[PDB]
Amino acid sequence: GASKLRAVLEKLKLSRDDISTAAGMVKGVVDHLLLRLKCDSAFRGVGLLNTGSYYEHVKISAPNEFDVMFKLEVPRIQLEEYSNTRAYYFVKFKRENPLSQFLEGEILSASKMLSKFRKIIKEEINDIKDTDVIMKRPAVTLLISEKISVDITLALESKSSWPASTQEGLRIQNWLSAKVRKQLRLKPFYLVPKHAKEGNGFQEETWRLSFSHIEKEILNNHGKSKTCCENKEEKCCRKDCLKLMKYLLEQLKERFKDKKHLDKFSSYHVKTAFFHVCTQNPQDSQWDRKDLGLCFDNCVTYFLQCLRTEKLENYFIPEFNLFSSNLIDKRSKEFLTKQIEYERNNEFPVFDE
Ligand SMILES: Cc1ccc(-c2cc(C(=O)O)c3c(c2)ncn3CCc2ccccc2)c(Cl)c1
Ligand SMILES: [Zn+2]
Repeated sequence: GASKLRAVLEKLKLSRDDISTAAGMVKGVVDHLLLRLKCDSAFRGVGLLNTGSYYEHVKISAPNEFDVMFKLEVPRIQLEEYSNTRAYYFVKFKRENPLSQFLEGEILSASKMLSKFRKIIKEEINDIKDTDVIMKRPAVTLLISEKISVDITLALESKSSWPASTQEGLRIQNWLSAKVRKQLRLKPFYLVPKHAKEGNGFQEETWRLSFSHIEKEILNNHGKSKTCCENKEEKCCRKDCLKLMKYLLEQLKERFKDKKHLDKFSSYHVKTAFFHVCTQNPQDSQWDRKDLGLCFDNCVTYFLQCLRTEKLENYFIPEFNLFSSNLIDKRSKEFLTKQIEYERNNEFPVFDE
């Protein structure tokens, strides 16, 4: 039961120094790219966005896979929703500025910005032989010494009120309080470019709303009680359940690598499902450390439901379905449904030693 799960968590602790070292490699490469981008007139305002809950500038999204976000302070943004998608928007500037070279009419071109961003980085990773860095295809994906991959996301920062599509999102009122929800909604939001001809290209220059910076505000301040996990009397298992969900997905993706059925699923999906379960189970007494196995089952059952019903709401944008057929094909969701069901009904053989 829970003892198999606690053993998994104890084993995860053994790779803490591998992780810390890789995160240091990433940090060096990114600092170097940061000062070069700052030379460019378009990217003079670039900086690192703190999104990690463990390491500040670097978020780990899988073993030796790391995520980094470069933000661009961008004033006076005017948004126009693209074809009722709730998450994708055209970016204009309320009535010159450094980004003027990327305009196509009033509209800021995602693909032109991405193109110069990529070009500057690809040119720059050529030029330090202290580490070996190439570029794969997240604006850019790097590979460091053929082992550690870094996804680098460029994002516009907007200090305006959040778009109306988020009005019913971040549904934390009954768990973390309406006061906290108000404070978090005073923070900036971010727009990440979607190339006009990439993916199944819209043929438009649209940007997706991004709230990845909110994760650390909540994951490390996660209780109904303000002192949850700050003393020995208030120990919950929220963080451990999330770790186990991520590890479940990681291990399944590894086992199904022969035909890569699970390529489209990521830790973002797991995290989104996990925080929906936090909304559903707002009391700290529902996450008692002694109940690790039941709490994990709660999390897996909800993820399974999302898979079977092909529905996983964006935590911030309820009308945006992360599991829509536009984003993940039906056979992928049907396939993972079957595997998650098997693991849950058989006490997670994927965690066996
Ligand atoms: C309580 C809470 C707080 C934050 C998050 C959160 C948000 C985002 C986001 O909206 O950017 C995340 C993320 C985690 N992990 C990865 N991304 C990035 C997604 C993304 C964005 C744009 C294009 C493609 C993909 C969650 Cl689920 C819950
Ligand atoms: Zn806690």
